[PDB]
Amino acid sequence: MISVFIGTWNMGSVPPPKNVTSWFTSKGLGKTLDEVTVTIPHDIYVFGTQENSVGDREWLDLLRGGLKELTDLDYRPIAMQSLWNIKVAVLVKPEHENRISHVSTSSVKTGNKGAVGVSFMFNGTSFGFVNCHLTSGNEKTARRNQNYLDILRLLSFTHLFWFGDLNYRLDMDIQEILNYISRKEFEPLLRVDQLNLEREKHKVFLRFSEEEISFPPTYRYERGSRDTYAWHNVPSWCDRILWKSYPIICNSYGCTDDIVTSDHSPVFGTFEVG
Repeated sequence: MISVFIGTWNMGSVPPPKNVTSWFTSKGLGKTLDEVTVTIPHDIYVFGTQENSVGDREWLDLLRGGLKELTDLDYRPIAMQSLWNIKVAVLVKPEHENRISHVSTSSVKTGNKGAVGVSFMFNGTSFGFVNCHLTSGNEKTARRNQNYLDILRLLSFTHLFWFGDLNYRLDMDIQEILNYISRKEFEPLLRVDQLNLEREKHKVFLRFSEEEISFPPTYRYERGSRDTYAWHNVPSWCDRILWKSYPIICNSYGCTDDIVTSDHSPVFGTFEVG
């Protein structure tokens, strides 16, 4: 058993705040990490960002530096692939570099919007992580599905994790969306999330799992706070994490609410994998 943290954050083309620990520790809204397990530094940290204005060299240092402050360890980068403002990085608890083997990165571009990928071996178990940024727009669902198909075809596993700004929107007008959000009734909204719909229609992410979403749409917020959406773009769960395990436990899945540099909130996910 190992702990694989996964984070996806569309940073709205603006640098991050110097402290994003609530992202690392799965603190905020949704299925957050309990008061005890948060103190257990995870074995692998995967950081997927879109519209990331920071440079590859420095962004990795911000990540590796932030991890040391939290864990008191010097996590070891395994791979880091970037495609314009789309960047992904993988770090590992230093006491497990010998376990890693056959590290591989890849990329695919559609349009910037695309997908960066990383895969490696941990003991006799292989992993794959895909950080994407699909076509935006309320009425471009077929485009997003086709973007997913290209990535699934143009990329170069025992456990496969697909995350990023999938950009799927809600099929409901703003009046009812805000009404349901104010009551924290997300199920009526989730029933009309395009990603759920496209999965339930067996059109994309076939046999992919996603943890129950119990946090509010991560988009689109006004920069500076979380108590308000900038819907003039209906709120939507643009930023998602799905997995497909060979014939996995999800100890958390949510978003922060104290990181307010972007119009997206950071989304996190932690898993215990074999």
